[PDB]
Amino acid sequence: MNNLYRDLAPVTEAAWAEIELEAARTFKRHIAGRRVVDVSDPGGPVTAAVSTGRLIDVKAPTNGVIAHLRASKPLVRLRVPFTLSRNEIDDVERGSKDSDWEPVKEAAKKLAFVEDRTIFEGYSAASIEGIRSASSNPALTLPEDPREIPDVISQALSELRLAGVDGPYSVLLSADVYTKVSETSDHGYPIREHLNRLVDGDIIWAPAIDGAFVLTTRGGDFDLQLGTDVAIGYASHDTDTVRLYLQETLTFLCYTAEASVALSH
Amino acid sequence: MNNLYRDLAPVTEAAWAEIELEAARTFKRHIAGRRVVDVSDPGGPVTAAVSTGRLIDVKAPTNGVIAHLRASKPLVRLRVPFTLSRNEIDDVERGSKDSDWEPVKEAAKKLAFVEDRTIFEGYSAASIEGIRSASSNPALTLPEDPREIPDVISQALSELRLAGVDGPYSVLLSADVYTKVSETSDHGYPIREHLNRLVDGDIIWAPAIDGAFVLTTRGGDFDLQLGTDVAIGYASHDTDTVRLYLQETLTFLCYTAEASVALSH
Amino acid sequence: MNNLYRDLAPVTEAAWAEIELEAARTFKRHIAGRRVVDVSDPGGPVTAAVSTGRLIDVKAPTNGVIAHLRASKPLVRLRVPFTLSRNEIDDVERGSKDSDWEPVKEAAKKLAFVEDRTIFEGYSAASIEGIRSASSNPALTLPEDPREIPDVISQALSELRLAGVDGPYSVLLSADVYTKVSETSDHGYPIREHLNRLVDGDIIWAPAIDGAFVLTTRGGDFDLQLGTDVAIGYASHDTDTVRLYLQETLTFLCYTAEASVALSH
Repeated sequence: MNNLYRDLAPVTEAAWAEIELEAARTFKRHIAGRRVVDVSDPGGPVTAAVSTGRLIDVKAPTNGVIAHLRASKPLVRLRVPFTLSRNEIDDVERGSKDSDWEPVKEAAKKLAFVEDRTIFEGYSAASIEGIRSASSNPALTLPEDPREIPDVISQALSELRLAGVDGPYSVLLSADVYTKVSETSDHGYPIREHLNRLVDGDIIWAPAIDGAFVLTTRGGDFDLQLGTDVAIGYASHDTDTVRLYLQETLTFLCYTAEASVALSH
Repeated sequence: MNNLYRDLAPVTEAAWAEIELEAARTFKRHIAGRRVVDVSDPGGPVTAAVSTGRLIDVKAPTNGVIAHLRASKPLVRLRVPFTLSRNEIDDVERGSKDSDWEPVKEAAKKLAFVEDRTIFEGYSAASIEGIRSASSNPALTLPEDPREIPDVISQALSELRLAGVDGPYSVLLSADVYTKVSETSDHGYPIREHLNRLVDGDIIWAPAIDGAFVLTTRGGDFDLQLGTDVAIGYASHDTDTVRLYLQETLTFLCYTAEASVALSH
Repeated sequence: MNNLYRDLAPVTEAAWAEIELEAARTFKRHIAGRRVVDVSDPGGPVTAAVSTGRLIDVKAPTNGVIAHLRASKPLVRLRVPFTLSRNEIDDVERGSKDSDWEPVKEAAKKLAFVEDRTIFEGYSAASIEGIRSASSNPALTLPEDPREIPDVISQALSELRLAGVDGPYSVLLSADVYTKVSETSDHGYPIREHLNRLVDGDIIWAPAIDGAFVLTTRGGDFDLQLGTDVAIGYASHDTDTVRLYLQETLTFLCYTAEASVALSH
């Protein structure tokens, strides 16, 4: 067995298939970051750091010796525990199709939110700079009126053009901004369609982020490094409940500072 | 023979084909519910209940014995009798093509209305909770002005987005609401087209329901269980008329409470 | 895995084989009901109810609609927990052949007693009518003197003959009555042999029932429906003991009211 200790969990095979399906579905729906960044293959469990290729000056060991430390970025392992009713698990073999997988959905939504907020806003404790912090283009303010959203977005499209950047540009919106441009309409279309006319990429719902992000998806600018992708593991169990977790280990690198514009309220 | 006792009816083969065609056509046109919910294969005549996979605590038979009743949902058999003129039946072999099949059409419309109102509004006596009652998302009020319909509908699309739900969303409208958004026009399109721009699913005419319903059609959320699909059976006959019926047996299950928004006036 | 969670139990393979053998043996010995009634194949875990094929009038949904609920019988799941010493379990791999399986035997005897008392005396909370309650033939009183038992039994054989019933008749006795007709002797035979001469079926020891039952085993009159047969499942464990359970889910149907005579003291 492995670190998931999956065979020790009192979960049947059919219940496991339903839990895997629910977690994978809810996660994909709430991920916006993997649609725009380069996603590496999983390095594996032993992978601990990503080389940046830079060098750090250290106090010379002896006379005439020049020493340099190799710089690297550590992976962070992110774990979201959740708790399942054993009655709901037992219902699945009897043929129930409405078993309560709400904790699985909440854990997948929380893991997806962490991953997206780590990619776009950073996680300083894990030495990850967000796309918002690593952007060299000027930051823009989103207006109160949703009918004035496409104007400011177009100004962001000016900045990537002034930065000398090609590629399909894509706009990612926070859930508040996505709702505002979805529910306001002008001439038989919502403002989301007006945003769709400005770019050759995609208007992407990004419920974890704040503000908005416009960026190129030409490739090679944004890199998500995975040691291991999302997995479900077993912690402990009692007569009534099974404690499990969702787990993934990653770091994020931004190679190109001028490939994005961040917007705030 | 079977319970339809079809060979006992004084109905010719050509008349039977015309009656089957008329009933099937009028039924499909008036069904909205089967277009959005999962529809099972017919279980058969012996099928009486659907297992939910839950357990009900009962008074212990003896000391040290723990007993539980299996929970289930009963099927309901729905029968709509109708009456045909025997002269109209006899006209069909002579080559008439305008035989009065209005009672067949009224029976098919009434059966379709019952089935749709059972799926969406429930039938408490049959222990069926409607989609409106089983929805956990907040209920919305439809405005008087049809030009303000797409706004509220978009708010419903916000709620499924706040519920963490994917899939093609579909909007079902009552006949009053469908007529209101069909006959009012803005900038060369009716408001029904404005509703069509908001979703990747379908604006569906639902003449049996009240208000409106917005919901996902990703699958696995709404389940209609059929023991036997719609069939035409023979009751009795006299010199002038044949009494027949339309009959179907079903139950409805909603597994996912947050997959729908109900709207009312 | 399944709902038994059998691989989570700290029970070795040899100990499992001994426990299965002990439980199966003690159960068969104490079952009288399955020898006389029709026993269905196991429906499976999803099976929750048995259709009776009857209809229940419900308040009409709308005008001109006739509604009927399908009638059914719910299954009941019967669970008997028991507790095993872990030292006795560990003794089995070392080659012990006298490991204390008394709790397994007591659980199997209690499960068998419940099943037989449910078949013959009913379980009202599970909507099961016993054979004694569902019998339309008159009830008889068993005499105090065991030498007068065969007389009354013969009167019961008159009643099934007056009911117009064929087939091998079988007599089931309570443990008190079986002991009384076993230990009293007349002319070199116990009274049990005198009972054996009256029928072409079998004198059956039935320690769970009260009184006596005479009935035909021609088939199709008494039906035991099993969702799942007897299984051993794992609940929880500590350093000293393993808590397990015996479990079976069933209902009982009597189709033929005149196929039996019940006797009481």
